[PDB]
Amino acid sequence: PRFLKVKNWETEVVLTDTLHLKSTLETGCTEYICMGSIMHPSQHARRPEDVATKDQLFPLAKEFIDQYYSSIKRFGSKAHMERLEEVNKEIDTTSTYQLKDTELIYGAKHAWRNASRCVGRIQWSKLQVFDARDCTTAHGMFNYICNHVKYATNKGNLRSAITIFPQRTDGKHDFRVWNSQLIRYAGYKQPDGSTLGDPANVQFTEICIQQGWKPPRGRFDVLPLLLQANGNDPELFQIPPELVLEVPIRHPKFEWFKDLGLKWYGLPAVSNMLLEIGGLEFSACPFSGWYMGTEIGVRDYCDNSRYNILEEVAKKMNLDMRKTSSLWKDQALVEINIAVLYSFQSDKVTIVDHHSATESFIKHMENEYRCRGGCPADWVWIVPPMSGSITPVFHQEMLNYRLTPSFEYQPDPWNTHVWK
Amino acid sequence: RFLKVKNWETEVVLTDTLHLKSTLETGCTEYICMGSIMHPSDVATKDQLFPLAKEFIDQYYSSIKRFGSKAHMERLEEVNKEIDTTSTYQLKDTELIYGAKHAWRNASRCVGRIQWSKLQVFDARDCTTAHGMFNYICNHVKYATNKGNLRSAITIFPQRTDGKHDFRVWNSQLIRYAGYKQPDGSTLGDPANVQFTEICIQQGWKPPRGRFDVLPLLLQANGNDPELFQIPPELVLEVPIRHPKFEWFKDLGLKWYGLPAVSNMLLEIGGLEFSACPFSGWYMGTEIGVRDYCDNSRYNILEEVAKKMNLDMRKTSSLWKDQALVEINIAVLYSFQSDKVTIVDHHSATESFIKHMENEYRCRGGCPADWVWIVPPMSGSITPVFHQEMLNYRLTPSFEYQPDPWNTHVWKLV
Ligand code: HEM
Ligand code: HEM
Ligand SMILES: C[C@H](O)[C@H](O)[C@H]1CNc2nc(N)[nH]c(=O)c2N1
Ligand SMILES: C[C@H](O)[C@H](O)[C@H]1CNc2nc(N)[nH]c(=O)c2N1
Ligand SMILES: Cc1cc(N)nc(CCCN2CC(F)(F)C2)c1
Ligand SMILES: Cc1cc(N)nc(CCCN2CC(F)(F)C2)c1
Ligand SMILES: [Zn+2]
Repeated sequence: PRFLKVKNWETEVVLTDTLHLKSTLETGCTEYICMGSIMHPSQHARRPEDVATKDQLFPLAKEFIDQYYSSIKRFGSKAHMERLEEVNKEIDTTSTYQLKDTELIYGAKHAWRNASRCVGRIQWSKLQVFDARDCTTAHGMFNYICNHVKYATNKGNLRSAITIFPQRTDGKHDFRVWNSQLIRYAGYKQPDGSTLGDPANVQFTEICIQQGWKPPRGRFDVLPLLLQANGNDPELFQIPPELVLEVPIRHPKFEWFKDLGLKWYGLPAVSNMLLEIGGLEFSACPFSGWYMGTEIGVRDYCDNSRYNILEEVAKKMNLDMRKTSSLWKDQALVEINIAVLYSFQSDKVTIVDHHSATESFIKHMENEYRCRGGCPADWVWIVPPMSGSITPVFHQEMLNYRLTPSFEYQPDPWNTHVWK
Repeated sequence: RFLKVKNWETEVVLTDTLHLKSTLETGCTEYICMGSIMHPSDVATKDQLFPLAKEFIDQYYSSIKRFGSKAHMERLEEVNKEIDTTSTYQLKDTELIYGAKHAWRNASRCVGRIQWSKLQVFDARDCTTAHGMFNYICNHVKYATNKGNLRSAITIFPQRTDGKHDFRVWNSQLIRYAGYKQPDGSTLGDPANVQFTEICIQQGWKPPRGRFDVLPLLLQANGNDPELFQIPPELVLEVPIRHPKFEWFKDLGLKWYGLPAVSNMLLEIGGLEFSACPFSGWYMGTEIGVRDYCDNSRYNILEEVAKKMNLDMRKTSSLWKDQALVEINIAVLYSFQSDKVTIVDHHSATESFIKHMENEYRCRGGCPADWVWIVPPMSGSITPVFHQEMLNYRLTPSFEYQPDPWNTHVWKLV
């Protein structure tokens, strides 16, 4: 029916969802099977694999233009009807259409607003949008990305931003950032078989080396940018180091911590996702905000197939590592996340702890149910990866559904690119 | 059809075919996922019972490699007679044991299922009064407790008939601590149990008004008014909580009971409904250490522990809550191990569950699992289940929720 309730089991607040009635595409679940913990549950996309026919693209365009003109209290106005007819002609004569600046901004902000996996969405309407649709080469992509990084970093007072490159046309002329984030550290396969640096990035690191990058072969080597424009072969660029803000990790109590020689970068900037607005696909759309401390201290530092530094911290702390039941992993994990937050705050680099972020999200949910009739949210991703049940989102029921505009996953370009 | 599930830490990929056997709803639709809803969303007629019974008997005779046998066909014949004549039927003892074990094996929210086939089943279907239920439950507690070497067990009371004669254990668990709200708004004891404590006091219980009063059993036989019984205190094994490094921890006066024993769920086997079926295992430490002690609506001792730890409790970003939570959970595990009372830490348990899950995919074609419940309430991503994709679906026999009995019971006396 016309409503589904969600309950918080701590406060007994009940919210009533009607926004899900506007959901467009499949979650992957059914009556009989829930796919809520599948990373990529569904391949349901809104238009086929490349350049659609008119009957495929125009309905999606009309739906978005309708939604945008409703959003600004028109619908049916002179400009709405003209825009429809203008999109109609543009598709007739080019097989696609071009978004207005206002529509582009509306679409980007609503993709963030609709991102059910993102705990940071209370900030969704404060997003700086850089229109990079006039770009034609990898050199121009590099210039746009450098300006984004400089604006977003803002000497540590971080600012959310997205830079949007030309949309897909036929699928052979894609713009792509091959990096998964604008700033990541290299990972190196070692002679014995261990890994130096960040193990997630071993393959991408090897592509960069195989493209002519000379690796300094350290533990915190900022990877080059690997940029593809208009379907051509990708090109390597070194981000100027003065644009890459980094934080040395120290601990407020353990003076030995800084001798671990750890650091991390300040700017999280996802660059491998696809932005979908009214049937248009922006395959290069790097966006950035600021970290929740656990993203560094829990996942980046302590995943087994990542930096895996729990061993060292625990040793220096003189914990019993004979058996799991001493909870030495849990104890070192806390100290590391204390140190990360203390270090970012000491250097006045924007960062949020998982207690503050999750409390912000409960408040965001309440705002969204009050003004919008709902808020799509993926509990599996929203609950932080440590200390789950002492955060308020753990006890919050959530409904997950897919709204458009949206951010989507896309295949890695090196599986699909035909080299020249 | 097949569905694949991937582990993103190990890259292992498993193939689920067992989901084709599912039947009831998950609650999700093709366009909305309700995977984090706690409870998504009167007795069966003859026509409804026939196919439910058949499916169960079919699955039982398949499990014992007797499908299609003369004994299979005769059991089906016999079951349909009973349904036809009496509007219900009676499980054989073998079927009851198999059903009980498979409800556990099918419990998608339970991380402890590697143990599912070692379950001691106590058949209590001959019971007729609350005194009889008390006797059965006492024997269950004593067998399961086993002087600290805990053994999984379940006791199964008579099935529902017309819904007007249900057997129920009114307690949510066999052993729990009372909670008392004070006139000044504070709480003594376990805040989760305030409501049920009130019900007991009203039924005539004389409460000690301490921090760790074991609640009485409130037992309902054959739809009559429930009756109060005190579990003999020497059957309730308890563990005083101390910490291996903080000698002051013992001065918090904390203790917990050793036997976790859920008593408010419904066991469904072949369409038959067993509304009183208390079952018990042994604890994962975080059930006590994270939830029982550190939930805000529970004993809520993060404050005192962090205070005695001298933590900076002004800013959240000092992570004092996280730091104190770990120490409480260290204390819980150390205390049980010292007293040789069975317990498992969340690292050992999630590792065992991954091995169980993989074995289940191999021999059975899958393993329904609820990630939201399987991932422990602390240190999620440093356990192996966090990175394990899982499929959730409902197989029968199963354990289900049922309404609380004080909401539906119509009283008889005065
Ligand atoms: C401003 C501060 C922000 C914070 C604190 C934040 C927080 C987070 C966190 C913790 C995650 C989980 C990431 C992971 O565990 O891998 C996430 C995911 C995500 N965020 Fe945000 N975010 C912020 C800004 C943004 C912005 C500006 C956008 C887009 C314009 C965005 C879009 C997304 C998307 C699409 C995901 C899902 C990514 C995926 O599925 O891999 N976020 N966010
Ligand atoms: C033998 C040791 C066992 C361990 C270590 C164990 C562990 C757990 C844990 C940690 C949970 C989640 C509870 C929570 O966090 O609230 C759970 C749930 C559950 N367990 Fe097990 N369990 C064990 C035995 C059993 C047995 C013997 C049965 C039934 C015969 C059973 C059936 C269930 C069910 C039905 C649930 C879900 C309850 C609900 O949804 O409220 N478990 N178990
Ligand atoms: C709202 C949310 O579904 C709820 O808090 C769940 C989350 N996961 C859980 N997981 C376990 N093991 N036990 C619980 O009580 C809960 N509670
Ligand atoms: C299998 C599981 O869904 C997967 O590991 C998810 C779980 N939850 C997550 N949550 C966040 N925030 N980020 C992640 O990468 C993941 N990984
Ligand atoms: C914009 C943004 C802000 C933030 N604080 N965090 C993220 C996520 C960082 C990268 N995530 C790993 C993944 F690939 F899953 C996405 C993105
Ligand atoms: C048999 C069993 C063993 C164990 N170690 N733990 C439990 C769970 C205790 C209570 N659980 C909360 C709930 F209501 F969901 C059920 C049950
Ligand atoms: Zn679902």
